[PDB]
Amino acid sequence: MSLQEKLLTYYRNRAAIPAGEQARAKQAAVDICAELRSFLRAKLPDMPLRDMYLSGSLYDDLQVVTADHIQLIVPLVLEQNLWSCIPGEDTIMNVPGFFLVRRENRGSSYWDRCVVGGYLSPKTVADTFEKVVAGSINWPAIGSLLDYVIRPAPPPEALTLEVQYERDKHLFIDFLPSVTLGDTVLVAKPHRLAQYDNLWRLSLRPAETARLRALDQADSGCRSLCLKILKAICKSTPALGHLTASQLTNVILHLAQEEADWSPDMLADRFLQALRGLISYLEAGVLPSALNPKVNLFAELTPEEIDELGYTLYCSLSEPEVLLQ
Ligand SMILES: Nc1ncnc2c1ncn2[C@@H]1O[C@H](COP(=O)(O)OP(=O)(O)O)[C@@H](O)[C@H]1O
Repeated sequence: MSLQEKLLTYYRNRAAIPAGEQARAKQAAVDICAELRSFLRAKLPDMPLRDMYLSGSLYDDLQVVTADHIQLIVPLVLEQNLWSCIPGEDTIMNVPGFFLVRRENRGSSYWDRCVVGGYLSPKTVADTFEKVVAGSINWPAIGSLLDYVIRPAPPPEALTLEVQYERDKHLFIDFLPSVTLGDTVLVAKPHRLAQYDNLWRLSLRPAETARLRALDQADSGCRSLCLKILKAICKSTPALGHLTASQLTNVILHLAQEEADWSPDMLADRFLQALRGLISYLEAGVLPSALNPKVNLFAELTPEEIDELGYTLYCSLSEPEVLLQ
């Protein structure tokens, strides 16, 4: 067996989600999203929100192995002249890709109630919606027309709803509060290290995945397929699960800037280059976002975690087949 064959087999038998399970899980999310729009509009009339919408690999057909999770973005409405955002590189935290949202001027904002010390706290905003999720046990049977049962998730996932749809099938939808100031999009997705957990996170995923799609659509290439394999590999072990979709996506994107030919027969070649690149970034302790180079996507990892990942992947260019096992 060529590495090529083993890669395609692994994708087919391990990475890929059955088209049925995949489409069905997506439709569950779509259905619930539409329901939560109507209901929460009446359940929280005072709260300045845009329409909520779905986001994540399940929505993008980049989810792997099993289809069980998706984000529901909750867009806060902010009066643009009552708030400004401060990029981390200009703060004392000095963390690019993470923002402060500072309260400004006069006026009143509904969201003043989540401001502490003159800043809109992502955690305080998150707590407003932990309340909403916990309150879901008071709601009527939403989606009961399409035989869905919505339940707050088992602790400690205080922002997650559990949706059971027939039968013994569950989809986990977490609320992801978001703010848009000018053209900067931020989400309350805590920095992995707690010190930075009250900084807002710059939303990079939509632009990352759009770039990935556009590149593959231009030439029917295999960038997405190679990515999905990596994502499923990194879901295989505890060690490798410290690697993220975003990190792997940007590994691919960087490699795409160097390699134009992503024909399906080049998959094994690209997979090794991807591993190679991944090892270099880990060696350097730096993986810059392809779309915003100022942002090091490895900056939520401790240097030891980074060294251990490097160790975990040390023999991968010469025993790659081992990752598929
Ligand atoms: N619009 C968005 N902006 C920023 N982050 C997002 C957005 N949608 C989802 N995310 C985040 O991206 C991560 C999931 O990325 P994803 O590609 O779904 O990886 P996986 O398939 O491994 O779950 C989650 O931590 C989630 O909070």
